[PDB]
Amino acid sequence: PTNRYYIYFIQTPNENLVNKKVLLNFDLFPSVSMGRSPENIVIVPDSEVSRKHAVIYLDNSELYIEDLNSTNGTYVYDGKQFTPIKGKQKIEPNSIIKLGNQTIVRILKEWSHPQF
Repeated sequence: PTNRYYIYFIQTPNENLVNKKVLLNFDLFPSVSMGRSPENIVIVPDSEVSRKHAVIYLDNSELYIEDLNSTNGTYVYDGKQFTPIKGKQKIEPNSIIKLGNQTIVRILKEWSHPQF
């Protein structure tokens, strides 16, 4: 209850999704699925994103992303270039992730000022 996590769309083909901040609820969804199928918790309408492309989740209070054998891959930006993620890829807040060829997102973590 102390943070809100988001997927922020830096670039993506759907004009109604680009520049949007989508809230992730890891309390209701232990893992959050991303892909072009509406079966995903976070749909990404992009022909180059696989039907089920990646999943993001919390484990031991840290964020991880995994690629679900996607066609065009999942990448993390290292400050200069994108590189393929590796199996259980730990990511930090503000990490920039490319899904396939045409969608780039930033994973946000924002302190929510809990009152306890």
